[PDB]
Amino acid sequence: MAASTVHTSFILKVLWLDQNVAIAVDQIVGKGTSPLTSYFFWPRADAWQQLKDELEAKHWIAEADRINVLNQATEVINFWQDLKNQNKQISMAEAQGKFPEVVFSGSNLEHHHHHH
Repeated sequence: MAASTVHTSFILKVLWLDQNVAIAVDQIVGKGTSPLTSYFFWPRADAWQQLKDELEAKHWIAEADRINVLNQATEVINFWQDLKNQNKQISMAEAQGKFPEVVFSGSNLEHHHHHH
């Protein structure tokens, strides 16, 4: 069969908390997306480190891809840290204006029980 090479791109998600923030990446599959990594809660846990660690463990990820999502993830973390010190009290929408490709979410439902 004449099979072509597809690029499984990766999308960054950010769960925004009151005094915390979590990050989680998905893989773009032929029929949509699939949860690649779970929400790592920064700064309580080493979010960025565990995120890249997952990407380094998943050896089917390319350098360009992992570095890209790590760059924007770093910007989200620096953005958050910037807010925590200045108490800017900005809105979720204002963060969306900064990160157009990043999917933000809220802790409305249970993410403590591992089903994602």
